[PDB]
Amino acid sequence: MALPNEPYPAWTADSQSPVSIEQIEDIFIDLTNRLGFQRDSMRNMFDHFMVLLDSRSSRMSPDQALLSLHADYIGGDTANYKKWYFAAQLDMDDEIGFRNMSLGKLSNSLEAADFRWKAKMNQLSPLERVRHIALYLLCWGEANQVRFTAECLCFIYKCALDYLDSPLCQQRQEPMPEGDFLNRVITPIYHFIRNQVYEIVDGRFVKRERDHNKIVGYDDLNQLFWYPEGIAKIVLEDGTKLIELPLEERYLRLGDVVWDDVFFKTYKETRTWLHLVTNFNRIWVMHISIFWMYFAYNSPTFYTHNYNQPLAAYKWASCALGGTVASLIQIVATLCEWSFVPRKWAGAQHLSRRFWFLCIIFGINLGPIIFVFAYDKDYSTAAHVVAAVMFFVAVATIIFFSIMPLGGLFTSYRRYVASQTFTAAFAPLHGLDRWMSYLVWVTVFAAKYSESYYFLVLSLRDPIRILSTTAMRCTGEYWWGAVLCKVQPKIVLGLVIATDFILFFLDTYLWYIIVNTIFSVGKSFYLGISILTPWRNIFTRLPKRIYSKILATTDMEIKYKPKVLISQVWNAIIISMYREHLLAIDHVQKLLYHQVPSEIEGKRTLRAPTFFVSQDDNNFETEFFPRDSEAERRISFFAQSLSTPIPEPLPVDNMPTFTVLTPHYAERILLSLREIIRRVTLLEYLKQLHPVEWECFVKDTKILAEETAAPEYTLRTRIWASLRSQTLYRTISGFMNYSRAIKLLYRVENPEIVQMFGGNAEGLERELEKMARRKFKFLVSMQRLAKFKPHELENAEFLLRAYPDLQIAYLDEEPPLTEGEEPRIYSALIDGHCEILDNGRRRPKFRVQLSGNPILGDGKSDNQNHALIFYRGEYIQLIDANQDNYLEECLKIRSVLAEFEELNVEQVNPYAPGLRYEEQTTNHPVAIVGAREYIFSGKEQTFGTLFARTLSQIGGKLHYGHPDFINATFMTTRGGVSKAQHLNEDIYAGMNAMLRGGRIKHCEYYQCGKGRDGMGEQMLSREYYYLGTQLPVDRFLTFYYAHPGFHLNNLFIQLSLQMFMLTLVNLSSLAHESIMCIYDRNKPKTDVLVPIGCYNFQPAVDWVRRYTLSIFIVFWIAFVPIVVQELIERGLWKATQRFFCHLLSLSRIPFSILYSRFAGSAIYMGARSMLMLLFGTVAHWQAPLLWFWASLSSLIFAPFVFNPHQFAWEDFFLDYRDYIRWLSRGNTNLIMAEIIPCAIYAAGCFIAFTFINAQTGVKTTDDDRVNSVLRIIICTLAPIAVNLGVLFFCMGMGSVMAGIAHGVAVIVHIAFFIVMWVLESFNFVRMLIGVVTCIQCQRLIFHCMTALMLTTQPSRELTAKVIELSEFAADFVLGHVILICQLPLIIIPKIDKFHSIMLFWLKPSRQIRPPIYSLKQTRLRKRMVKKYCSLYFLVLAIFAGCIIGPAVASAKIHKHIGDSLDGVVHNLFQPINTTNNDTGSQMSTYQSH
Ligand SMILES: CCCCCCCCCCC(CCCCCCCCCC)(CO[C@@H]1O[C@H](CO)[C@@H](O[C@H]2O[C@H](CO)[C@@H](O)[C@H](O)[C@H]2O)[C@H](O)[C@H]1O)CO[C@@H]1O[C@H](CO)[C@@H](O[C@H]2O[C@H](CO)[C@@H](O)[C@H](O)[C@H]2O)[C@H](O)[C@H]1O
Ligand SMILES: CCCCCCCCCCC(CCCCCCCCCC)(CO[C@@H]1O[C@H](CO)[C@@H](O[C@H]2O[C@H](CO)[C@@H](O)[C@H](O)[C@H]2O)[C@H](O)[C@H]1O)CO[C@@H]1O[C@H](CO)[C@@H](O[C@H]2O[C@H](CO)[C@@H](O)[C@H](O)[C@H]2O)[C@H](O)[C@H]1O
Ligand SMILES: CCCCCCCC/C=C\CCCCCCCC(=O)O[C@@H](COC(=O)CCCCCCCCCCCCCCC)COP(=O)([O-])OCC[N+](C)(C)C
Ligand SMILES: CC(C)[C@@H](C)/C=C/[C@@H](C)[C@H]1CC[C@H]2C3=CC=C4C[C@@H](O)CC[C@]4(C)[C@H]3CC[C@]12C
Ligand SMILES: CC(C)[C@@H](C)/C=C/[C@@H](C)[C@H]1CC[C@H]2C3=CC=C4C[C@@H](O)CC[C@]4(C)[C@H]3CC[C@]12C
Ligand SMILES: CC(C)[C@@H](C)/C=C/[C@@H](C)[C@H]1CC[C@H]2C3=CC=C4C[C@@H](O)CC[C@]4(C)[C@H]3CC[C@]12C
Ligand SMILES: CC(C)[C@@H](C)/C=C/[C@@H](C)[C@H]1CC[C@H]2C3=CC=C4C[C@@H](O)CC[C@]4(C)[C@H]3CC[C@]12C
Ligand SMILES: CC(C)[C@@H](C)/C=C/[C@@H](C)[C@H]1CC[C@H]2C3=CC=C4C[C@@H](O)CC[C@]4(C)[C@H]3CC[C@]12C
Ligand SMILES: CC(C)[C@@H](C)/C=C/[C@@H](C)[C@H]1CC[C@H]2C3=CC=C4C[C@@H](O)CC[C@]4(C)[C@H]3CC[C@]12C
Ligand SMILES: CC(C)[C@@H](C)/C=C/[C@@H](C)[C@H]1CC[C@H]2C3=CC=C4C[C@@H](O)CC[C@]4(C)[C@H]3CC[C@]12C
Ligand SMILES: CC(C)[C@@H](C)/C=C/[C@@H](C)[C@H]1CC[C@H]2C3=CC=C4C[C@@H](O)CC[C@]4(C)[C@H]3CC[C@]12C
Ligand SMILES: CC(C)[C@@H](C)/C=C/[C@@H](C)[C@H]1CC[C@H]2C3=CC=C4C[C@@H](O)CC[C@]4(C)[C@H]3CC[C@]12C
Ligand SMILES: CC(C)[C@@H](C)/C=C/[C@@H](C)[C@H]1CC[C@H]2C3=CC=C4C[C@@H](O)CC[C@]4(C)[C@H]3CC[C@]12C
Ligand SMILES: CC(C)[C@@H](C)/C=C/[C@@H](C)[C@H]1CC[C@H]2C3=CC=C4C[C@@H](O)CC[C@]4(C)[C@H]3CC[C@]12C
Ligand SMILES: *[C@@H]1O[C@H](CO)[C@@H](O[C@@H]2O[C@H](CO)[C@@H](O)[C@H](O)[C@H]2NC(C)=O)[C@H](O)[C@H]1NC(C)=O
Repeated sequence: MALPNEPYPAWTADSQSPVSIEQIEDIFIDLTNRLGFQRDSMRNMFDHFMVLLDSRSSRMSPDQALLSLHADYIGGDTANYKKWYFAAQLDMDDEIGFRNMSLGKLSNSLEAADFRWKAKMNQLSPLERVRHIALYLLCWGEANQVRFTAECLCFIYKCALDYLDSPLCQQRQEPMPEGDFLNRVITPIYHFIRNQVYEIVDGRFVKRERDHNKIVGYDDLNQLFWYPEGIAKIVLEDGTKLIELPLEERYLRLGDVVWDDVFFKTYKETRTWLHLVTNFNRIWVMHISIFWMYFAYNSPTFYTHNYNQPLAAYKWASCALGGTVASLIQIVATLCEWSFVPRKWAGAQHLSRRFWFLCIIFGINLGPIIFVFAYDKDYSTAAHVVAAVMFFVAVATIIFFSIMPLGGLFTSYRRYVASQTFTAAFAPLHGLDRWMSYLVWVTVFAAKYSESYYFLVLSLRDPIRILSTTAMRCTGEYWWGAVLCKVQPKIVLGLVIATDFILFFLDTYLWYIIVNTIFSVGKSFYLGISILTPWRNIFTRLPKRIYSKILATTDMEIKYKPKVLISQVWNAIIISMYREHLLAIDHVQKLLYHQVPSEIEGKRTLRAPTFFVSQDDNNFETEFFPRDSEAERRISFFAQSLSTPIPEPLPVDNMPTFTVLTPHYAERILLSLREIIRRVTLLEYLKQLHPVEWECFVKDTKILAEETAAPEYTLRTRIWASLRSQTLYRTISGFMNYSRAIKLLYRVENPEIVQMFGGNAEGLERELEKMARRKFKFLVSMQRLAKFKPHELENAEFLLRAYPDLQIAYLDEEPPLTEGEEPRIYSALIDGHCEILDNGRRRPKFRVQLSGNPILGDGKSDNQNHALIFYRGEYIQLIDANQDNYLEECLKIRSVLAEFEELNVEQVNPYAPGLRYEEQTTNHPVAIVGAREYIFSGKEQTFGTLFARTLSQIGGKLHYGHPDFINATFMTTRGGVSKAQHLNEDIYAGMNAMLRGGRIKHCEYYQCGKGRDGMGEQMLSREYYYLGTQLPVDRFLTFYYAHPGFHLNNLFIQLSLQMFMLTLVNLSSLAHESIMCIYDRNKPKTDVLVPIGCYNFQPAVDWVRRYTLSIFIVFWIAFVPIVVQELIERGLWKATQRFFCHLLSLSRIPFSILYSRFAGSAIYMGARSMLMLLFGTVAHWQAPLLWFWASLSSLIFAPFVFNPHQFAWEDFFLDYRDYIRWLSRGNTNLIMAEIIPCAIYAAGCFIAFTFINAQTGVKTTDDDRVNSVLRIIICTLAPIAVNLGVLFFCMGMGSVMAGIAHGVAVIVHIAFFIVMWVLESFNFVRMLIGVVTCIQCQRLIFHCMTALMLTTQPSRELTAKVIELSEFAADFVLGHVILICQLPLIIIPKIDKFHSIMLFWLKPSRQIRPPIYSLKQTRLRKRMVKKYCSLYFLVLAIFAGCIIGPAVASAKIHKHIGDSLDGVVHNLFQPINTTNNDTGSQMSTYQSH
């Protein structure tokens, strides 16, 4: 009688409740009779409302519970309905944008409408507030896809409310037919969404094939209701408009709207780089425009005439062109953005106004610069002062354009591109959070710009002066003379600057990591965590930290002895670990709190485990739990997390209700005996993996078996094996520790309740379970429970008997009501307490009909949305089906729900006339609280973990993921779990929540567990557009460098490696042919260069040292946050494992598949770069080039060094056998992406080739020009021509007739590698650049050919064949070189065992059973392993012979092949006996040609 039995005791048992359940029920019933809601959906939402009303009034008064629920749903500043109303109903979106900007920089009007709205809300009676929330929930509970479009539902709510309040409805006598709201209103909107993606093909539904710019999605549908212009587009069937009807007559005609003639695309996606320019224009302005000024200032030789350090007016006016560059990036950004947006919507007339202001600013920068340059008398103060002034106009332009957001440019004079309410409403940072965001980004760019000047630019001052002034003394080609080879130093310079332009971008990410690592270690030190202390200090203080931070002991109870309560909670944790078979009996006893007889007889005493004492008493080093154990992990994280700031909890009865929502489609529920016991079966594979867990399991099995002394025993092995594998049972069993934790806390903190029962221990467990049923709900969404196979159906029924309180929501098809129509779909809810019908299926508690099949998109989010109407409580924890939790973490739930900042706060009237928006303290609610996750059994994955504390403080966390909790009333009123309209990562998934004003938090003291499993389409999303062009700079820099700046960093690293190869092949080609001066160290600029006539290119060659260091640091800096994170928690040695797991990540898979899986990914590019790297080292050797050898050897030889059983003799040559069988058997967006980049690379190699044959420094005349351009044509087209020539034999004449053509292509391609080698007169260095050029030239030839035939018909299939013969030889020759490289190590005896020991010693040593072959097949194995062994040794004898052939052919004293040709073919073979050292004391005949 002292403990109420009613379902909602905090409301019903309180006498201060303004309205009873009877009145609240009559309101829900009246609304259903009036608007035709489903009766079963009304019962669901009536139950949902009462739980919200009972979880709220659990911690406040019932009057404040109803008032705060009305504010959060209808009329508060946190209500999405108030935001939509002030934007779409009152045209006040621009006023909201003005005050957002004014409030963001802090640490008839809008104000009159706000005061008028608060006074209308304040006069509502409690019954009117119930009717408002009930109407919204009833509309929300039958929306089922309009839940994804929040603002479409606000419009439907207002149409329904206006109709409801009218005499047209109050005077109506008959009720609306049941299901009328869904049939007439919701279903047509669903049919629009479905017909955008699906088509009817003779009766079924199959996806349409359309680009994403033809599909009107959820966002394009939602945004119509953001503006009064959009609502003015809603048109009825008869032709009229919806807004032409009185307010109360519009709901009744929402079924006559032709939604196809209304909805339209609001944001079209385009080419990826067009979005990067607009969305991240502030990133390009600073790097691109500061780079210009850095290099214009440090390159006086580009504007000095007849090179003279004076005449500074030219130096200042040349830097001042960085303001013209910044003003031009903004023009291009505005032009790109003008193509994403429809031309008459939401703004975009302000886009044309902005373009003209940016054209004025750009003219102001350009104009006076033209005056300075073109009106100078070759020290004119009329131009020396202009140049100085225009340098600061340039600087001020750069600062303005890289600070101020693009969308908020010139908006002070529809002024915004998108509505502010829903797109530009980010929560500002205040106080210490704000100053840390400033300090991070000031430090990142003060350190970046400081050392990018001294190391990237000042080091280049002499290379720029030298390479831009020297002219080569070459002879050149026959076709153009010496006009291309005398500008080679300038071509080398232009490539060097372009390579340093990309290093300018890699530099910023280098400093983002360095600064964030220091700030994430100084934050831990300041917060007191500061983990360098031994674990003895962490564990000794644990007993006191359990009393404070877990036990809610702020003295409601009368000061019980703390040791009693800690023991009751510490022991339950350990017993939980012991029943999980993680602790042995000798471990547990040393860890428990033990009752001991007192000094006084007939008494008991509590004493702490030595674990809490022996750590302090370090005389001994006993083991309480095993090394590297899971109990070692969980206890060490538990004690470590309780050393951090944790909010103090509420009593359990004051706790909010929450829900765990889990989507399930096809995952395994339980392991069945078939798949555990029948190359090693599952059950015996687990014993090998979890040995000590199993023996403790059987040891308990022995006790249980001998207790009864099998169906009981066969189950506990299915359960034991399921709890070690990724199953749904393991997740459900792990997250029912919330029910166990809530019961334990309720019992430990309420001794009076327990003592009240006093021996009625069975009746107490009813009381503890009644409370845990009230505060925790587990909801699993089983999408296909209606189509479960009987073994799966039996698995699900086992869940509902082990856990009666678990609820399962499922889709329930139903025959069509009339023949030749669509089946009816329902959402149904069952649980363990449901009556079990005759057919073995439980009768559903609720059964709500949908408009149609809800699964229209990418799966998970549609599943979560159908089951979302059955969630209860204030918070939802999203959970994935392959997770699990622990009791010691589930004990911290009351302090994780306190991160939403609604539990221990005062309640004020949200409609009080005194307050103004600016002084309200609840304007930005916490939307998401994220938590750490443990992966049991990547760069950015563990980048975020170390930075998560700093990124959450400065607003940089946008994670709508699976391990985290959400504010249910905030999120479900604003679109829900996701959008279901695209393989988006969850790293940036809740930014709709952040765009709409919610904050996203991160707690470091909670950690669940989860099992493991190009730019992307993320860059084309509108959320990047809204975030990029509207965030303030400090918060834009955190947004860019967290997710998208990481993906661009990877791209820039690759581009920087391909531009170094093009630069190196030209810088080594220039150093090979030049006599370079002795590089005197510590010498002035105009000092004497020792060999008179030399080239001073040693400074330019040393640039390779500096670039190599830069890209070496850039590689190894991505590991610093990885090592520091593990070094600071594990402490000494586990950093090494994560360092090597990260580094290594970067039967026997055959070469036929392993090579083909990485051929177009790393092998092809890395084999072309290795040829270019090979030329670089032989042409001019430098030590730093070794790192590019190691980094390219690994890139190619990684997949073939970790393949198990790759390196043994016998299996090696059998893999070659199937490799050969694989070879024979089997019978403007493209141009601007990889066609021009492919031509530039061929041109850059062509320049390097022709210069190395330019005879630099040979005393020649006009007829000593070589025709090295012809050598390219002869060695590029001729192998292609003969590839086509044989295909005309096949048509003139299917493996024998094809392998002859396949064999011919290999022969000719190798033959012309030999033809080039002799055209260069047997010069190995000149051949390498010759062959590289031809490979790149054929790639360009096919690349333009492929796009030409893939935008005649008989050749449209022929061209794809000649492209393939040359392609085939590329695979044949490249494949063997990988194989031939395996030769020196297979001949090492005992290499397979030697290699495979570390293949399993460093990793867990998984064992595959050694195969046993027939003694008849073995005789065939011996033959065939020695059959193709004699072929691999012969292809190696042909590949080798092609190398020692021309190499030995140097014994050709006779002058050179073809001494008597004349004309376009004279000197087709490079001359010899020519010494290109024309430097020295000789000063006559300066003219080498
Ligand atoms: C060596 C390294 C280089 C140093 C960089 C030097 C550049 C200096 C930038 C100065 C700066 C960025 C600071 C962030 C540092 C990040 C550095 C990263 C470097 C980038 C590579 C600080 O901005 C000022 O800082 C003040 C202090 O916090 C604060 O003033 C407040 O507190 C005072 C005290 O209580 C108090 O007196 C005062 O009343 C308060 O108002 C305000 O934020 C602001 O006045 C400017 O930021 C911009 O300021 C704009 C108007 O404010 C702001 O509004 C603009 O955009 C909106 C949309 O259209 C819209 O509002 C408008 O269109 C437009 O007006 C922008 O949103 C914002 O982005
Ligand atoms: C103000 C900003 C300035 C910043 C500096 C800008 C430098 C950026 C240059 C990058 C660039 C321009 C080259 C020059 C073009 C002409 C310009 C005129 C030149 C002067 C006259 C060439 O660089 C790219 O780099 C790739 C990596 O090396 C490489 O791809 C090669 O390596 C791979 C792994 O090794 C491997 O797949 C394979 O070996 C190759 O594919 C190619 O070389 C090339 O695609 C183009 O970048 C690319 O553009 C793509 C679509 O726009 C974009 O793809 C996205 O959209 C696609 C649509 O459907 C979609 O299909 C993609 O899924 C999607 O991801 C790429 O993300 C982006 O990379
Ligand atoms: C000692 C002297 C050595 C020189 C030997 C030279 C003799 C060679 C003689 C003949 C071989 C020439 C055949 C290829 C000709 C056509 C080129 C071609 O098809 O490119 C293709 C790949 O193919 C390559 O990239 C070739 C790479 C070089 C490997 C060949 C030599 C390997 C030796 C060096 C090994 C490392 C050396 C380091 C030290 C060992 C490009 O295909 P794709 O464009 O990526 O297709 C993508 C699909 N898409 C278009 C739709 C996107
Ligand atoms: C970053 C952009 C906006 C502009 C400011 C960059 C300017 C750089 C390239 C140039 C312009 C003014 C230069 C100037 C400032 C101070 C002097 C001292 C003088 O004895 C030698 C040159 C030296 C050391 C240079 C350093 C680099 C500067 C700062
Ligand atoms: C990738 C970018 C940075 C490349 C294309 C730019 C290179 C420019 C900045 C550099 C490379 C070589 C330089 C070049 C070398 C010498 C000459 C001749 C002189 O009478 C005027 C300056 C002039 C014409 C300059 C102009 C600027 C040049 C062209
Ligand atoms: C990134 C750096 C390396 C590049 C962009 C530097 C570019 C500037 C320094 C160079 C490139 C083109 C040059 C430009 C082209 C032609 C003229 C006219 C001549 O009578 C004097 C030099 C003068 C006036 C120079 C001025 C300086 C310029 C603008
Ligand atoms: C938004 C950015 C683009 C705005 C604020 C511009 C910042 C520039 C002007 C400022 C920020 C940091 C400054 C930087 C830091 C330290 C020195 C070292 C000195 O030997 C050369 C100039 C140099 C390298 C200056 C150049 C000017 C810089 C680069
Ligand atoms: C990379 C290639 C495509 C570039 C360098 C080719 C340029 C050639 C085709 C063009 C550019 C300017 C022309 C030109 C300038 C100087 C040369 C060398 C001289 O003795 C005869 C005239 C001659 C031959 C002519 C004809 C062809 C030239 C050299
Ligand atoms: C990114 C790389 C691939 C591209 C940009 C390389 C560009 C450099 C090599 C090329 C592009 C424009 C060229 C440039 C334009 C015209 C003149 C002709 C002559 O008077 C000197 C060489 C000079 C000055 C050359 C030097 C080399 C340049 C600068
Ligand atoms: C005026 C110059 C100095 C400033 C604006 C810099 C311009 C370059 C660095 C930037 C601005 C515009 C960019 C450009 C616009 C659109 C795409 C198409 C895509 O398929 C390849 C990359 C590409 C072609 C990129 C390449 C890099 C560009 C050309
Ligand atoms: C001020 C800007 C415009 C100047 C300095 C820089 C231009 C660079 C960034 C742009 C222009 C030309 C581009 C270039 C042309 C061809 C090569 C090799 C190809 O296989 C991949 C793309 C790649 C690697 C890209 C890299 C980025 C480049 C080099
Ligand atoms: C990576 C590739 C794309 C870069 C390096 C090549 C750029 C070529 C197209 C550019 C850079 C150097 C230029 C070259 C340098 C000097 C002049 C002399 C003039 O009388 C004719 C044009 C001519 C001969 C031009 C022709 C075009 C060239 C060769
Ligand atoms: C792998 C096979 C196909 C190798 C052996 C092919 C070799 C032939 C195709 C190539 C290799 C080098 C070539 C050889 C080098 C230089 C000369 C001198 C010239 O005045 C006539 C052609 C001649 C004599 C050619 C003939 C064809 C040869 C011999
Ligand atoms: C196994 C095969 C692929 C090996 C042996 C091929 C070797 C050929 C291609 C190599 C080795 C010896 C070379 C040979 C020896 C000397 C002469 C000089 C001149 O008179 C023409 C080229 C010529 C004839 C070259 C051509 C290329 C040859 C013939
Ligand atoms: C190219 O020829 C010049 C001139 O014969 C050589 O220059 C000599 O280099 C040595 C090396 O220190 C100096 O001691 C001599 O004083 C230089 N001679 C003159 C006249 O300056 C140069 O070494 C040669 N380069 C080669 C052979 O690679």
